Amino acid sequence: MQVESLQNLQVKIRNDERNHSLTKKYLTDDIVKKYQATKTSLGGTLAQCVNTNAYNPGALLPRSCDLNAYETFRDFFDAVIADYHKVPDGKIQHPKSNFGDLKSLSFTDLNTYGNLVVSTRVRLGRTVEGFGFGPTLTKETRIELENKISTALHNLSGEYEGTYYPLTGMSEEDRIKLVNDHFLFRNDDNVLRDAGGYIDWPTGRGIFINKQKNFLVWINEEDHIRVISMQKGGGLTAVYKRLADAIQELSKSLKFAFNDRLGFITFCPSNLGTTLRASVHAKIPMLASLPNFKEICEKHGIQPRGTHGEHTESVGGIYDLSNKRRLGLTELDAVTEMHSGVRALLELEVMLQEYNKGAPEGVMPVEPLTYLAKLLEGASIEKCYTRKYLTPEIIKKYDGKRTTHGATLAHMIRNGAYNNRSICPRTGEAECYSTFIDYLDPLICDYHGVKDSAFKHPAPTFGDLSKLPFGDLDPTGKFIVSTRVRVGRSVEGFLFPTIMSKTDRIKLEQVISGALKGLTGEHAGTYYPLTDMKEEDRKQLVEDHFLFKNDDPVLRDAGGYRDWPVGRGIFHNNSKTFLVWVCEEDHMRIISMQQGGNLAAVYKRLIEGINAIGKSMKFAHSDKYGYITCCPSNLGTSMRASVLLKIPKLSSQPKKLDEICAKYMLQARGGTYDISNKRRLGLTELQAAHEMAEGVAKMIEIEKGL
Ligand SMILES: NC(=[NH2+])NCCC[C@H](N)C(=O)O
Repeated sequence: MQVESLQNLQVKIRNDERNHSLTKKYLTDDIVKKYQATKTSLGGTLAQCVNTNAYNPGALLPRSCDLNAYETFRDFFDAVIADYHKVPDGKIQHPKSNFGDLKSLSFTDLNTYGNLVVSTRVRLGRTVEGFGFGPTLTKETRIELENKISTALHNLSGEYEGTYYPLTGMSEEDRIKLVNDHFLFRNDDNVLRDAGGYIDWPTGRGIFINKQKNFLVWINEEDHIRVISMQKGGGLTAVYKRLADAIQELSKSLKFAFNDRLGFITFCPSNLGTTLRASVHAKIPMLASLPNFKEICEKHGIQPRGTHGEHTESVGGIYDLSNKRRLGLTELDAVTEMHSGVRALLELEVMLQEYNKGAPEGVMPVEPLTYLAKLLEGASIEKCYTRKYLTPEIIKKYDGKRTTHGATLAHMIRNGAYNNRSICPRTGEAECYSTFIDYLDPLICDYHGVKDSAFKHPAPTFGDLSKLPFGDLDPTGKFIVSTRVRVGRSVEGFLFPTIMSKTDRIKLEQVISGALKGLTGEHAGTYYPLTDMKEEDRKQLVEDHFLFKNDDPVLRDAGGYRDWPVGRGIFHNNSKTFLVWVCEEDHMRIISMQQGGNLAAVYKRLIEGINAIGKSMKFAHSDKYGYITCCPSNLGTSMRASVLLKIPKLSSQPKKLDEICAKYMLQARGGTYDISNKRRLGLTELQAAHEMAEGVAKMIEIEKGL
């Protein structure tokens, strides 16, 4: 196989913005310098290994010119392998092959868990010693290898008796039939093509099928041998035993390449070690729809792959689920990982299907409350409010209860269940604060340091916007880089961004954007829908650090990025001093900000904007808690006023710093600090903003003191 110089290929791979391969990561100048003239014992080069990466930027891994590539270019491949297979300290190792005690081995049938499994399949691969891969084979040696292998296959007994079909000479009718039965491989993978996989096509290649059509062998498709056992249903035990028996028998005839670092050598580094991929095709539509579906699988040792194109338009939810591990465990370990993980996932699909019977369409499905309560046990019952008030009696009372529009207690603890450092829940709608009052009210009281009162929450008390008790906290040069006040708001009648449906989001966005497009004067601006945005607008939003990404795991697992990015957007005025985020965590975050320390002007602009928006919709409001928001941490005023404060001196006596913050009820985050009022509930908007001002005024006058 003739390919470009390694240095050329490196430049191509590096200059390609679409390429994010591990090949790109580890094919360094030093690596090129070391290996650009080196040949394996079969005469292969590193250029031949990385060639496909130069032309296929989507490819993650190199391939190998022959089995000696891993040793010959070890500094490169060990780095790639350690990275891909997540090998701890680059301490790559692999145990001797062990399929287990076949006579006594037994796994439960996977269809026990809801009868969701269409089929079960286990695959392995082998390299025959003494022969190269695609780039280093000759036409003759590939055929010699094929002959060696078909002869070994012809010698399998009973169960494995069947027919060898060489590709060469195969009629097009047989070709059509065999690909229709999914027994035949084709030359249709460009990554494989550019790694030398189809040289001298179709010679030296073929397939073998037994009479029962549950055992299938590919010769020289990519690896020397790929062996596949398969059948309808969930009989993993039989599939795996059938596979194990055959390869053990074949081993008596063929010498397979193995070393105690990588295990069984394969053409692609992803399939080293056991080479084993045990899998099922399963119907798991509800599980597949969870926001952290992928993470859930990985945590159970499972890798999911979509099967789109393989089924009808109205039947998706069918996935391939396999062991995620190949290297660093035995075959028995790997199929056990598969069985255990898949069993857990199918049991979870069954639980989802049952717990969400009757729930509104488009509303986020949720795991059973008691399941999530177990995951939440990893949270500190001392710092995590979500767990602290989730008592046995609360679980018993509220399990299986829904609000009128479908919100559950399970919904609201989910973010904590899957992110144990998260300390507050995320509610599903305003009604949550009465339907689940026994959970939420003590939690709220605890978080905000308050207690049950006979009196209605104070009405919105914004103050006289022409005679405010604060002005410019820093007229002079700089203690204050910038000032900001924001509030959260929920719109009456809508489920919150956690669980709301796609149609809900679309309607919400029509209500809110309609109001925003009508704002005038200082508040006049432009709405930028995340769905229909001009790219230059998109770039500029990112430039200004006006971000709205689906990248927070806490929000994600509460469901806040579902049906992305429909109904989401950013509004701001031309000056970028008044902005609204639409449907992130709350229906709205309404924000006023500007350079300098003029809090009175930021506050005034904010209040006038809230009022203007409020003309077109009713804000969710509570006699108990004031303005209602998704997170209970942001009730009452839902107001956060803040400054970007430069205090080089005081930040270096940091506990007469963290003591002001304490006694003036401020929060600080990093001599430049972001300082904000900590209180939200139990005070008026005016007091909230005044507390920040008084606290910041103290800090500043403390600062000049040093
Ligand atoms: N046997 C194989 N086809 N291996 C290819 C695995 C794909 C690989 N992770 C890549 O993107 O390079």
